[PDB]
Amino acid sequence: SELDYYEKFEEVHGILMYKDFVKYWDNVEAFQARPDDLVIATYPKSGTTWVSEIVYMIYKEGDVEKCKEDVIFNRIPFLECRKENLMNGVKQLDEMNSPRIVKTHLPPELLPASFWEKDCKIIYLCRNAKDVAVSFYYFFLMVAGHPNPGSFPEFVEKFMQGQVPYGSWYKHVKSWWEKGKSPRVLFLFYEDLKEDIRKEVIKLIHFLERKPSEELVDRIIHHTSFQEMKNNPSTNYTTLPDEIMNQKLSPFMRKGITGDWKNHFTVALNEKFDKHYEQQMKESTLKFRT
Amino acid sequence: SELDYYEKFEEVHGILMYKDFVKYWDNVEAFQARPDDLVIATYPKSGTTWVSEIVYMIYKEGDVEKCKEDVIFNRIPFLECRNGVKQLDEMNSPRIVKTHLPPELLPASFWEKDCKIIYLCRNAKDVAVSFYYFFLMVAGHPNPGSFPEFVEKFMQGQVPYGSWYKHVKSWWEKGKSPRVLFLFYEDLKEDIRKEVIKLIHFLERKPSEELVDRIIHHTSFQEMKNNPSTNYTTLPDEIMNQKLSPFMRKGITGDWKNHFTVALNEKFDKHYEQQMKESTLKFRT
Ligand SMILES: Nc1ncnc2c1ncn2[C@@H]1O[C@H](COP(=O)(O)O)[C@@H](OP(=O)(O)O)[C@H]1O
Ligand SMILES: Nc1ncnc2c1ncn2[C@@H]1O[C@H](COP(=O)(O)O)[C@@H](OP(=O)(O)O)[C@H]1O
Ligand SMILES: Oc1c(Cl)cc(-c2cc(Cl)c(O)c(Cl)c2)cc1Cl
Ligand SMILES: Oc1c(Cl)cc(-c2cc(Cl)c(O)c(Cl)c2)cc1Cl
Repeated sequence: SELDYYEKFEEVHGILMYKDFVKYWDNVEAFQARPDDLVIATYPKSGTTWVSEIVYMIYKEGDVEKCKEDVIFNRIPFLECRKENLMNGVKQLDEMNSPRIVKTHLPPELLPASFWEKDCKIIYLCRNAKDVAVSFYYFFLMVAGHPNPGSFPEFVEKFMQGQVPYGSWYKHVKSWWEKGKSPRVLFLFYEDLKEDIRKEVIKLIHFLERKPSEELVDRIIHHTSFQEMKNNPSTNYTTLPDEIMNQKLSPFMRKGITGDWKNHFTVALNEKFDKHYEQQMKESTLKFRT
Repeated sequence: SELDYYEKFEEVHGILMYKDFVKYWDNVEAFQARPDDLVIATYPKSGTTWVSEIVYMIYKEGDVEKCKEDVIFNRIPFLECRNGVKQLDEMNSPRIVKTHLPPELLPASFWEKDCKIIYLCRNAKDVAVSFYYFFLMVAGHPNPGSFPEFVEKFMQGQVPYGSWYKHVKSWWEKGKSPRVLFLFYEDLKEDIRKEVIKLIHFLERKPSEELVDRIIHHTSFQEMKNNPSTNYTTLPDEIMNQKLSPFMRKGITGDWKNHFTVALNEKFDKHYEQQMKESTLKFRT
C-alpha cells in the first residue's frame, strides 16, 4: 500500500500530488492569467462539477445548448492537470478565448502567482470532511492514477493525515477560509447548495455581476440538479473511457447528497474521526454541517 | 440469494433451525431429564463456551486436568444438536446440558423436574457480530451476506434459534425464579470474580480462594483460546474453518462499534427500542 502511494503520488511545494502533474509543474508555476479569468477552487470531491456548471450557465445567460457544445472538462480546463500529451490543462487554457473559467484544487499557497497579481475573482467551494472522504474513496477506486485505497477505515486514516492528493483537507479549507474574507473570493458550502440552491445561485449571479431573472434562475436550478447532471454526458464524465474513469465500478455522479458518511463510517471510525477533527479545527471560525 | 439462505434452515415451532437438527426433533422433545441435571441456556454466541467451562471447573473443584479429559462439546453435550441426546442419555449424573432453545421449546422434562438452569445473555449488537463471523466460518450456514444484510436478518429473527429479542425476554421472565440464574456476558467481562462467586453459590458449592483463583485464570480468553479442549480446533476445517475466523475471536464487549455504520446503528437502535422498551431487562453495549 505505502509502495502503491509512493509510485502514484509525489510532493510539490510540500503538497502531495498526482505524479503526472508534478512532472510538468513548471508550466503551472508560470501560468499566465488574464484579468477576467474566473477561478473555481475546491478540495477534491467537494462539488466542483456542480458549481462549475452553475457558473457556466450564468456565463451563457442560461443557454443550455451553449453549455453542451463540449464536455465540462474541456469547457472549464483543469489548470494543473497534465498526463504527458494526453491531457494538458495549461495548454487548454492558453488557447482558450477569454473569458476563461479555470478549475483547480490547489490550496491558496500553490495557486499560480499570476492569478493573485491580476486580482482574478475566485469562487471557493467546500464540503464537510466526512462526505468528502466518502466521495474521494470511491474516486480512488474508479479513477486511473490512484493507488488501491484499501478498506474505508484505512483510506480515512490517510485522509486524516493529509496523505492524499492535494494534502490536508483541514489546511486546505482553513487557508481558503482566510482568503474568503476578501470580496473577490466567494466562499461557498456544498451543504448550502443542497439546502437552498436558489439562494446560492442568486448569490453567484450577483458575485459575477449578472442580472438575476426568475427565468434564468429557474433554468439554472433544474439544469444543475443532480438527476439532470447525472444524465448529461457533458457533465457526467461518461465520454471518458473505462481505462480512465471506470464508472461501472462507481459513477462520477454517485449519490449527490449530504450525509452519506453515515452509510460508510463505522461508529468507532466516526468517534476517532470526530476527535481528530476537533483538534484540527478547534481554532477556526469555519463551521461545517454534516 | 434468499433461496440459498433458507435452504440451510427449517422452522420448528416457529423458529428457524439448522435443517439437520429438525430431522430428529422428536428425540429432543421427548428427552428425559434428571432432577440434578444442570441446563446452560444461551442465545447463540453469547458466551456459552465461557460459562460452560466455568461451570465445569466448579463441578470438578477447579481440577484443570479433569476439564481437559475430553473436548468441551463432549463434556457438556449440545442437547438439540445432531448427537447430543445420545451423549446425554449415555452420560452419568450429574449432567451438564448445553442448549440455545427458548424456554417455550426446552424439553418438558426439564421443567417437570424443576432442574436448575443458568441463562447467559449478551448485548444484541455484539451477538450479531459474533454470529456473523460464525456464519462465515461454520459449516451448515449459508452466506450471511454483507454485515448490513445479516443485521437485517438478525433484527427479523431470521437466523438459527429465531428472535434474540423474544429469546432474552422469555428467559428474563423465567429468570425471576431463584431456580434460573440469569447472567450477562458484560458482567463476566466487567468483574469475573463477582460472577464466579455467584455461580459457585448458585451451584451450592463451597467457595474458596483457590477455587476462584483457578477458575479466573483457567477461563480467561487467552487461555481458552489456546486450550484445544475449549477452542473447537479439534474439529476439521470442513466442519469449522477457523482459518477464516476463529471460534475464540476477540472476546470483548463493544466490537459492534467496529462493524456497525452510524446509519445501521441508528436503524438497529430504533428497532431495538420497539422490541425491548416494555421489558425490565436492561443491558449494556
Ligand atoms: N448537481 C449536483 N448536485 C449534487 N451533488 C453533485 C452534483 N454534481 C456533482 N455532485 C457531487 O459532487 C461530488 C463530485 O465532486 P467534484 O465535482 O468536486 O469532483 C460527487 O459526490 P458523491 O460522490 O458524494 O456523490 C457528486 O455526486
Ligand atoms: N473466556 C472467554 N472470555 C471472553 N469471551 C469469550 C471467552 N470464551 C469465548 N468467548 C467469546 O464468546 C463468543 C462465543 O460464544 P458461544 O460460546 O456462545 O458460541 C465469542 O465472541 P466474539 O465472537 O465476539 O469474540 C468468543 O470469543
Ligand atoms: O477532480 C479531479 C481530480 Cl482531483 C483528479 C483527476 C484525475 C484523473 C485521471 Cl484519469 C488521472 O490519471 C489523474 Cl492523475 C487525475 C480528475 C478530476 Cl476531474
Ligand atoms: O453453538 C453452536 C451452534 Cl448455535 C451451532 C453449531 C453448528 C456447527 C456446525 Cl459445523 C453445523 O454444521 C451446524 Cl448445522 C451447527 C455449533 C455450535 Cl458450538
